[PDB]
Amino acid sequence: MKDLVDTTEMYLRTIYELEEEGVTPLRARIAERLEQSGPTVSQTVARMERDGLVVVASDRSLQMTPTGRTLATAVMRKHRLAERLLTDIIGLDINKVHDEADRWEHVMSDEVERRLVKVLKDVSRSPFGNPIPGLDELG
Amino acid sequence: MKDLVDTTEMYLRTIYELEEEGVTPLRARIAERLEQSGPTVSQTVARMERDGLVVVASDRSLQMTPTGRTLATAVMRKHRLAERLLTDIIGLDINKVHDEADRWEHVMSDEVERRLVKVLKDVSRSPFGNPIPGLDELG
Ligand code: NI
Ligand code: NI
Ligand code: NI
Ligand code: NI
Repeated sequence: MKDLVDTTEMYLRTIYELEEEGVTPLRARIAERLEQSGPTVSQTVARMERDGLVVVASDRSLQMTPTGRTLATAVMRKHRLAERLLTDIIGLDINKVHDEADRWEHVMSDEVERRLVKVLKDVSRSPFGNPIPGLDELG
Repeated sequence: MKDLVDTTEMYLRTIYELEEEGVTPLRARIAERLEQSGPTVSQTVARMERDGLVVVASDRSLQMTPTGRTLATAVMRKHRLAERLLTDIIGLDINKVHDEADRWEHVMSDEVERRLVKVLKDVSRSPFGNPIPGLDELG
């Protein structure tokens, strides 16, 4: 099992936060953030255009496709809902909530997600102030 | 990301239930159960003796080593504690609790585990009647 658990999902989540921040999704940005090497990020980003999860502009700009984005949103929603659960009901040290969520977000289901929304008190923001996207797709 | 999420952990969990049942941990048993092919189970079981997680007797019998076992126990404890959480606090359909746990057990931490025991009402049995092993190692 990979350390990122799910490479493809981690690149897509990253491109998303980078966007959320205002930054331009650039390989170099995914390389540092994910601490991924260069020809690592390259063949992986080069692997995403094959399945149509993104397009790299004639400026190395990373543009998720209507699907990549939908999936990034999915990964981002689980992640922040996981943090919400690890904080609100389990009580895991806030200093570990993230790393733990970085891991769960790749194995959580849509069903458990729908059940969390219903079981959780606040689903608009994560324990870190960020809004939780894609809840509309849930239901 | 692999479908088993964590191959090595899934073989070890399997050898464990097989033991729990009375069966002899045999490759063929891991092959059907895990639905893994043959030269798949072979090079993987053949990969476990390299890291010392098991020994294959002159009868193809699979004997976890003091460490393999400790890890199998760890995987089995998270699995059944996950089911307990997915049933007791989240309310996920019992018909999905397992598959979901089959997935989480490879990303759950010891810390979240320790917090579950404390947050969960019954930690002696899983939602399926099985006892939860290794709780002593937890704390
Ligand atoms: Ni986070
Ligand atoms: Ni992650
Ligand atoms: Ni189970
Ligand atoms: Ni599993």
